[PDB]
Amino acid sequence: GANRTLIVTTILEEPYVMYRKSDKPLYGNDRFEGYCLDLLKELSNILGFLYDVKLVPDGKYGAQNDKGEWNGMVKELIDHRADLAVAPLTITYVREKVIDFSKPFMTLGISILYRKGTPIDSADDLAKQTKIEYGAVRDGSTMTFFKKSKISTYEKMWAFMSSRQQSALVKNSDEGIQRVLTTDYALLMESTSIEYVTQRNCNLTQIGGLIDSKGYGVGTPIGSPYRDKITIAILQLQEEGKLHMMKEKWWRGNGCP
Ligand SMILES: CN[C@H]1[C@H]2O[C@@](C[C@H](N)C(=O)O)(C(=O)O)C[C@H]2OC[C@H]1O
Ligand SMILES: [Cl-]
Repeated sequence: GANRTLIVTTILEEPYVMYRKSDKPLYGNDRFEGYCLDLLKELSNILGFLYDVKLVPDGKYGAQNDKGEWNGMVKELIDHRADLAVAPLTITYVREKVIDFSKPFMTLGISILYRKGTPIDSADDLAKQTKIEYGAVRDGSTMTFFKKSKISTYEKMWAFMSSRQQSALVKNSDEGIQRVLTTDYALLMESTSIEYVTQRNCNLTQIGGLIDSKGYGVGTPIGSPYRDKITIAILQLQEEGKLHMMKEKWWRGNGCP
């Protein structure tokens, strides 16, 4: 009916969506905390809906496979299994063909996460060598950027990152970050996430600048009436200062000297 609970697809990703720590078992939406849960609470209040947070069944953001089919949160929306995707879901032209997005709630670009104190200063520096491995999270927009790029350097990088003996394309962010911390490996990832990670890991740094410029939006199925309503709500949250409050809350830290 009109007041049905909305199914919200999302994915574990620090600090957007995390398991809340508790001495006792937690259940339902209370299992989760993070920037996206705060955003979802605000949207639910403004737009007057109830919601059920469900982790994406395949643990993927979404890419089109060799059969031409989508996976991840994008597929959950296409197949109407979810009403909304509230996650750091990158707005891209290819995704806009199959799902709708609100206007962006946060901006980002791809860059490089690596350790401090090395001679590696740019993507070019990584691309021209083979000792240091590098890659990206599988089945997301960063992977797709490299896979589809026609820029010489990024074509070379794609060829390398998709052809290592131990796959350099990692399952999720946490796996990639651990690889940067424990082996000679650099992770291509989004600047939002790099800022979070580098503040919590003072031996790590961003290498170079941003190599593209994009936004995150709330995803909906094509034609959903919630898309425009969520755009309006995001504008309200921005004007009120609430997006700034949420960013400060979840990117809080002591800095790195
Ligand atoms: C939310 N940012 C993180 C995550 O973003 C993804 C997913 C992306 N935000 C998407 O919507 O596909 C990326 O491809 O960079 C996967 C994962 O990669 C590490 C880091 O960039
Ligand atoms: Cl971290």
